[PDB]
Amino acid sequence: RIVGYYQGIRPLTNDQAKKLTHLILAFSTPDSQGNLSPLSSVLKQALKAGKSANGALKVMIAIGGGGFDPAIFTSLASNSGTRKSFINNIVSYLKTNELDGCDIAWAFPTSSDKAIFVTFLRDLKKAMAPSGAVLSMASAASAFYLDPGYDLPGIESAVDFINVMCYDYYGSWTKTSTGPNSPLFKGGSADPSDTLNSNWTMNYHLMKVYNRAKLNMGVPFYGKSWTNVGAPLNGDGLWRQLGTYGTELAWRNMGKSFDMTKTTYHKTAKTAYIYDTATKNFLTFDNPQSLKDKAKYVAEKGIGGIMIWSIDQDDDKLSLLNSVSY
Ligand SMILES: CC(=O)N[C@@H]1[C@@H](O)[C@H](O[C@@H]2O[C@H](CO)[C@@H](O[C@@H]3O[C@H](CO)[C@@H](O[C@@H]4O[C@H](CO)[C@@H](O[C@@H]5O[C@H](CO)[C@@H](O)[C@H](O)[C@H]5NC(C)=O)[C@H](O)[C@H]4NC(C)=O)[C@H](O)[C@H]3NC(C)=O)[C@H](O)[C@H]2NC(C)=O)[C@@H](CO)O[C@H]1O
Ligand SMILES: *[C@@H]1O[C@H](CO)[C@@H](O[C@@H]2O[C@H](CO)[C@@H](O)[C@H](O)[C@H]2NC(C)=O)[C@H](O)[C@H]1NC(C)=O
Repeated sequence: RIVGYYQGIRPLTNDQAKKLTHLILAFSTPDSQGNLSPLSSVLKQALKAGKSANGALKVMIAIGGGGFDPAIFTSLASNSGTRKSFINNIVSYLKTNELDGCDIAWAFPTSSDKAIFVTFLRDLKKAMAPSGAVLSMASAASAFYLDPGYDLPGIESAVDFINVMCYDYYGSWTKTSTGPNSPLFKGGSADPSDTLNSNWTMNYHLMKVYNRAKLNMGVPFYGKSWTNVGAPLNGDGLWRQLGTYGTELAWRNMGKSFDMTKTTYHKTAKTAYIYDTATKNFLTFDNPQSLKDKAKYVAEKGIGGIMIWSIDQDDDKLSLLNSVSY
């Protein structure tokens, strides 16, 4: 599988559509009653572009998302009556909007949600099964969220695949140092963390699920910046004194603001970063090399596919998607 999430940053091109097996439009959100927000114009355009260019492509709607209040999912899913009506609305929405499935993006289920989340996904799949609509969900990357909220065997028993979000390992909340948004591995002896890497997150999933073919390893087409960054903490320039958080930058916008010839490729972590000694700017990101190393890992581990957040962040020449694709 090559599962591409899509945010409406720019049109979906005919070339992109052919490189995916699944296109996940993001997002629709439910209200407190379980009514889904209408599909936006930019997302509807991508549905049409995708199906026109690739008649095998499955176009799905992601429901929820990182900005969406998880207490609304709690409310809808915990009451058997509202669960039923929410599910019926989801299935009606797929029909009305000519969609092939849906992704539940609940950020994040708590310990009180763990069992009802599984019931919701099981009951949703039952309602979707006659039409063959594809069901997926997005899963977290650290034990902090995974252990309380995610019964991975129960989830697996309901869904067609699990989109594992192996990114956002460092970010605006980080107080200790710079670090990689999405490395493949722990970065050697200077790395202060054993777990903030894609390999740890995927291994956690591999030890819990029955069939690893049901997993997709998520990869980001964006990176993150800090400014006023200082010296390495322990001899390795990936982890540097802070500094002020910048923002999340799509790949397509990085090279206009950073000199990409200064890229450092961390050979142990398999991650790309730039520290600019003239400006003290820092950029952690994924590039063609990091994605090639990640695709190789997915194949080596027998993981069922690669998920991308998000394909519209790629440049006009599809540097990132072609690296995953080729
Ligand atoms: C207090 C403290 O220190 N606590 C930490 C705790 O923070 C650590 O965990 C980390 O927490 C953060 C914040 O909760 C997590 O960051 C979330 O993670 C979400 C899942 O990865 C992520 O959403 C998914 O990923 C996409 C990219 O981030 C999202 O895209 C964004 O969507 C927006 C609309 O919804 C849009 O406006 C944005 O432009 C867009 N961004 C980009 C770059 O495209 C997307 O919504 C979502 N996709 C899906 C399929 O659901 C959140 O965006 C991200 N939040 C922020 C604010 O950046 C982070 O994942 C946690 N890390 C780990 C490893 O689990 C915790 C562990 O270190 O420790 C505690 O101590
Ligand atoms: C990828 O992650 C796995 C699991 O965390 C690592 O394998 C572990 O390696 C440690 C030594 O560092 C062993 O003590 C464990 O027994 C291993 N666990 C499993 C489940 O195999 C693996 O080394 C990581 N790969 C890289 C390149 O860092």
